[PDB]
Amino acid sequence: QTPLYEQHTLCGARMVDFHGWMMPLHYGSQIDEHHAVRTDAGMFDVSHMTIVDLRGSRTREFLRYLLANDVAKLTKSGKALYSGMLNASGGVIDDLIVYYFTEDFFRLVVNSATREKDLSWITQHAEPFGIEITVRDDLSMIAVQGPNAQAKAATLFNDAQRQAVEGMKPFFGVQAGDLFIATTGYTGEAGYEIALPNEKAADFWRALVEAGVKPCGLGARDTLRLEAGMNLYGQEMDETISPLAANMGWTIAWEPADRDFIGREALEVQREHGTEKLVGLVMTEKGVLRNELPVRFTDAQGNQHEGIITSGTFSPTLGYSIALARVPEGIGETAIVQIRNREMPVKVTKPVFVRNGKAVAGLC
Repeated sequence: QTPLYEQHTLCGARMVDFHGWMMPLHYGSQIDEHHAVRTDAGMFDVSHMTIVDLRGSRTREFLRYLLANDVAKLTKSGKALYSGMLNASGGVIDDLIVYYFTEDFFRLVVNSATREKDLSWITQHAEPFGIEITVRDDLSMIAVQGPNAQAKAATLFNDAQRQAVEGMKPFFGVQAGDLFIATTGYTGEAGYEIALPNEKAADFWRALVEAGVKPCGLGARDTLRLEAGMNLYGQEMDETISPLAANMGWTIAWEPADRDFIGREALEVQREHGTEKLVGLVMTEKGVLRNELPVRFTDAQGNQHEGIITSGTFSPTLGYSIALARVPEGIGETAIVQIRNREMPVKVTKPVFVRNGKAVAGLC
């Protein structure tokens, strides 16, 4: 149970189960919550996330072996990156954000659904490197997102905290007293994620409401992230799916070739052979694209292919249905899905739809 539970109820939360946590689906209007993030500021309780602190002189070394992105690229203190964590078959165990603070101190953030699997795996592979693993269940976290999010949050910062984040670029995190403030998010907008002691969380939440930040629930969390082309573990990938087939190729640090990491050789073979690809689908016709719907097309050579929707939704920003889908190579400009017992052509696009309050160029 989140430390924010009482504040959620006071904010009119309609609760659902989220991987064992009672969490707000919305607070009266998931559509308004979505539009708040796109145009002003909304916030999400992400205390269901697990923050894992890693300590030890070999921490960077460990993570260069654990992760498929390369934390050697984190050279400025506080810098973060996004990475897959792969099994030996090159499938995805999870995705995550990792922060570098010092050579003796990095931090990972992972989801509730995969927490115990990840912890077991991290623990197992950490042992020979002598890494001390500390789970930060003493911290809650709030994501404040939207074009006015940083400004509104910053009204609550003290002078030292303002100074710490002044000019801070994306994908950095910094500790300033009780607040860990990071320029991260799951929305396609600017914002912060802010971690702080459980016992401080409720008051900080209330202060943020007063600062003009709208409480936003899981429903908007999902429409926002899918519009932004951001993956959801279990849907866009899982242990059976290569990152190359989940639009995560860009996160694979192939060079330097001499960096060993788990999944490396399987991944190299997958790259050599080719994989399926994650694309976007747009359906302007009335109806909603659903998870697991088949996607059919014929390639130029006449081979009939079937992919699958990984995540679908009705886009509040665009006003029509969108989806991420995993499809065989060779797809064209359109494909077919079944809607109301009939074939429905859909437009095939890049796996991203909205960033910074606006439809991406291919959609306007």
